[PDB]
Amino acid sequence: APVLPAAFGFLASARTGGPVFATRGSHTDIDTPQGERSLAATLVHAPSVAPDRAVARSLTGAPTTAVLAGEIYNRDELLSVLPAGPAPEGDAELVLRLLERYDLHAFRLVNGRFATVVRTGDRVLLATDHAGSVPLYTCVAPGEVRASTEAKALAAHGFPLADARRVAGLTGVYQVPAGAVMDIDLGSGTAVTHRTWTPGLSRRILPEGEAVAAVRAALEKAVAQRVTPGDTPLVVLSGGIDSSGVAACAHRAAGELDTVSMGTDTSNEFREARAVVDHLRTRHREITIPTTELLAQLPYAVWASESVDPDIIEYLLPLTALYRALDGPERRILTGYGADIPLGGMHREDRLPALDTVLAHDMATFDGLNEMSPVLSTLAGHWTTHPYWDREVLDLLVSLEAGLKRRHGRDKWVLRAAMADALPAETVNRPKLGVHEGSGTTSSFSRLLLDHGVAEDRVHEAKRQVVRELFDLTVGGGRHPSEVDTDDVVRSVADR
Ligand SMILES: N=C(N)NCCC[C@H](NCC(=O)OP(=O)(O)OC[C@H]1O[C@@H](n2cnc3c(N)ncnc32)[C@H](O)[C@@H]1O)C(=O)O
Ligand SMILES: [Mg+2]
Ligand SMILES: [Mg+2]
Repeated sequence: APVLPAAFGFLASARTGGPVFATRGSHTDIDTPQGERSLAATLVHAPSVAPDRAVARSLTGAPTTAVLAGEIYNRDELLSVLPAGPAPEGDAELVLRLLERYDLHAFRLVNGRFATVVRTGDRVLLATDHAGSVPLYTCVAPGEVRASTEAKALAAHGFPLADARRVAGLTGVYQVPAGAVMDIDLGSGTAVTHRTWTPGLSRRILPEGEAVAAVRAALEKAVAQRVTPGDTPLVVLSGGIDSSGVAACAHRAAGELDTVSMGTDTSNEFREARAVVDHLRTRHREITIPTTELLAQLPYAVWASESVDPDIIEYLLPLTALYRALDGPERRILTGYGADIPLGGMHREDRLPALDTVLAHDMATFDGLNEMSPVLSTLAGHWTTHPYWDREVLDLLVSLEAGLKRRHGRDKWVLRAAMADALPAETVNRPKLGVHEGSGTTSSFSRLLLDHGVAEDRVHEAKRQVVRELFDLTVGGGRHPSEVDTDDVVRSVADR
């Protein structure tokens, strides 16, 4: 529903001397008071949004300009540490007020879904939220610093930056790691990176009672922060405990709930989803996308996510299509995505030792996948947020000892028990089922391959070659997905 962030993404630059995005929306070039020596930036955002709130300026320290894509959820908290009074008019101004107090350490305090770039004097700051849910890339050269929330905008011509990965194929284009802040001196072109968050490695113990309660309270608040007062949110659900947990909380926070479920002509989860829409009495809508169409949208998913990971792509393909086929006006969409990462729910492990090993490195290897990028939905005009990856909910879920994740013969137990009084028993105890499984994405994507020659002891690697190809063409090539024929790229790869 209405009330989206002041901005979805952006392209900025800071020099001593027309961007094309996947994100759909309006563009607004911000003013440049000191012109040449100011921070130039093109903002991409909803046509019904006033970019203002995403831009803030000041003279504190120096001439300072701040651009912020996304939103912050722990506003009251952040506002409580400041000299109360001149409340900022937005998140960008909020960030600026915080930077004046804690400097770059301010980002250690922010709980949100954002990406920002700030310039003060010849100093340039680049930051992401604890999870890096709003991809942020950069080209740093002595005297020139280009920032963008999409690598495709920076894929034309920087110098190597340490503590930052290079974007596949591109050269001189880096990504700002998750939960980090790059301190950049425009003069020398030097960049220092500070991490402002890192998964916890220790585990805490708690009796079922307290554990189930803390997990519920946290989730409820994570959702409360994400739902806008007034309009009814939209929840994309499966009729999994994850998205059902979220639907339950959102329903309470908004008093009403619109839901939507995706399916293909091979399989779907409409029955599991219906069992939830009926319990909660939500306004439901089932969308079925032909497997052929599903696969035909491969280049769009890779173009929006800017990822080259085959498996993640299979997870996003169904979701991406669903966002694109969504009917009606731009919505504020909540999800239950990510819940499995801190729970190892995608591994189906009954052995605590293996469960901890698995859930752990999973937390240490999510950066760079962009699975939770907002572009997956903003390419269609929809804003998405994921409450399970809220910093507070993530911290807690991650910290729980394996015996609370795998317990009583069930996985993700703690969460299942946390929602047992708001969802039907069949739902709470429904076995884990990937979006890419309950729709036949992974299976279908293996025919189109096998149906082109590639045999067994290859298939996975082949998908990896197709996905990498789509990337080079769209992200690193300037080619719109609609110009890349999936079946063509598949053919050129069905070889070796
Ligand atoms: N980096 C890692 N190591 N982890 C990767 C694994 C990530 C994992 N995502 C894959 C996964 O199995 O999805 P899964 O937990 O099934 O699916 C993800 C989320 O997508 C939405 N969703 C799923 N199926 C549908 C459907 N049919 N219609 C509408 N919305 C739907 C739901 O809101 C749900 O909470 C997850 O944790 O969400
Ligand atoms: Mg899940
Ligand atoms: Mg599922």
